[PDB]
Amino acid sequence: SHMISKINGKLFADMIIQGAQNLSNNADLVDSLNVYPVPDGDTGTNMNLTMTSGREEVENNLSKNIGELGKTFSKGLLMGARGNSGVILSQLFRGFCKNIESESEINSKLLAESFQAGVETAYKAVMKPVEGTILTVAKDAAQAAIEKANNTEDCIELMEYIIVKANESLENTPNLLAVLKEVGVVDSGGKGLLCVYEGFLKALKGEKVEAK
Ligand SMILES: Nc1ncnc2c1ncn2[C@@H]1O[C@H](COP(=O)(O)OP(=O)(O)O)[C@@H](O)[C@H]1O
Ligand SMILES: [Mg+2]
Ligand SMILES: [Mg+2]
Repeated sequence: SHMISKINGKLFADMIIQGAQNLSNNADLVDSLNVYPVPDGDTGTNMNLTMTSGREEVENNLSKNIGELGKTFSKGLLMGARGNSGVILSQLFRGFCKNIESESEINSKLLAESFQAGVETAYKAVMKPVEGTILTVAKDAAQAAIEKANNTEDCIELMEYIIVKANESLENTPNLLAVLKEVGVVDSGGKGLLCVYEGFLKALKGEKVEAK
């Protein structure tokens, strides 16, 4: 009754919009977690402003064609990327959207492959990648996506599993990055990414994030 076998451009737009709203609602929390590389209190603000730049382009130029919608989202992120986290987020989504540029809709396997493509783009963009960060969480989420999509057609079930595994990775970040364990926090960039992913899931279920 509620399975998602294909994601068109409007469903992707909904994922973007609900992910952006969920991040906005949690931006102050994500800011306060920020300790790496400097505790300058801005991860949530940076990611929120970057995501908002993408969301605004999407809201003004919707399409049934997921590839075209992805081009619109990607351009918005890339012209408004703020801070280390916003730049990395924009590169994750640049690679994700490039992977689907020629599609009108995608299935669960192409969704998983697009997460992986985003990870590859983001790691290549960062000259000195550090583990325990948004890169680690994205990498572990994408590996989970590939494994699960191999026998899961339903994108809701797939995204639920991605979130379980992304949360496990996020909770493991202090075991990779010393300052996180010393201060007693998880990685702020990774937390912001989880906020986006949890909005993706709401949209796949046809639900909306309540605006704080
Ligand atoms: N070298 C790096 N490798 C991977 N992720 C990084 C790196 N540097 C920063 N990050 C990510 O960026 C987050 C901090 O984002 P942000 O506060 O926007 O950065 P800044 O304020 O230093 O520009 C970190 O929690 C981490 O997820
Ligand atoms: Mg900063
Ligand atoms: Mg910061």
